[PDB]
Parts: sequence; C-alpha cells; structure tokens
Amino acid sequence: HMSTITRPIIELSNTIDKIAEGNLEAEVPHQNRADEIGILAKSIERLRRSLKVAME
Amino acid sequence: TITRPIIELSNTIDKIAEGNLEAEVPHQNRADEIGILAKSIERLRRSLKVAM
Ligand SMILES: [Zn+2]
Ligand SMILES: [Zn+2]
Repeated sequence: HMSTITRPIIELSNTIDKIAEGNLEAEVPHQNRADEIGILAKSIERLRRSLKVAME
Repeated sequence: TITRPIIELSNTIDKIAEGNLEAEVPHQNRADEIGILAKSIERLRRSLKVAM
C-alpha cells in the first residue's frame, strides 16, 4: 500500500504544487497506470496542458 | 477510503481544468495522503481564481 498508492499520491501532490508554483512543464508520472493513480495522473496532465494554453 | 476519494479529487481537477474555479474541493482536512493531495488541489484552485 505505501509503495503502490501512498508514494504516487505524494509524488502527484508535489506535481500539482509545481504546477501551482508556475512550472507548467512539470513532469507528471504514472499516466499509464490502469488504476486510480492513472486516472489522477491523466487528470493532472490535462490540467497542466490546460494551464499552458491559458498562459498564452 | 482510498479509491473513492482519489476518483473524487480527480473529478475536481477536471472541473478546474475546464475553467470551473468554484469547484468545492473535498477532503482537505484529512490527516493521510488524501489530505495532502486535497490541500495541493485547493492551493492551485485558489491561485487560479485570484489570478483571474
Ligand atoms: Zn512514482
Ligand atoms: Zn469523498
């Protein structure tokens, strides 16, 4: 549980902070996971791209 | 208590990505890793909203 769920939730939280802190090229890990971590990662990547477009 | 809130937070991120910055972010006061993710989503939301 700590390695399969806790670790990637912490990593993806950090990714969100990087994005919020203006780094709109932040790496977003785990987009190819088939479980709920993948749903979250794919959601974050769509966010990242949406914010890059909105930066103009 | 892990799967459900992770999907719920993902949906909140999708609302934010689509321009709905009034999305209510659940689970901000949880003490585990879901609380960590919820706080980070709420900070991003607030920064987007204030900027716009
Ligand atoms: Zn990882
Ligand atoms: Zn919930």
